Amino acid sequence: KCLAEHHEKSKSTHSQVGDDIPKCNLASGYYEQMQCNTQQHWCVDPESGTALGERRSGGCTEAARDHC
Repeated sequence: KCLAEHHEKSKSTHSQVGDDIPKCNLASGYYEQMQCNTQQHWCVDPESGTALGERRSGGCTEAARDHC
């Protein structure tokens, strides 16, 4: 779903931005894996969809990888 819409929009026309969308790791294809944003950046679990780490640090991948 998230990939189908995100991809369909990214391909269709010149608009392929990813910020206010349901971040879903291609690993499983669910939006309950990771949740990165332009201003925020947090992670979740497929079990239910709850947070695992904190939400406050420089950059996204930086804190996401360093400690979610």
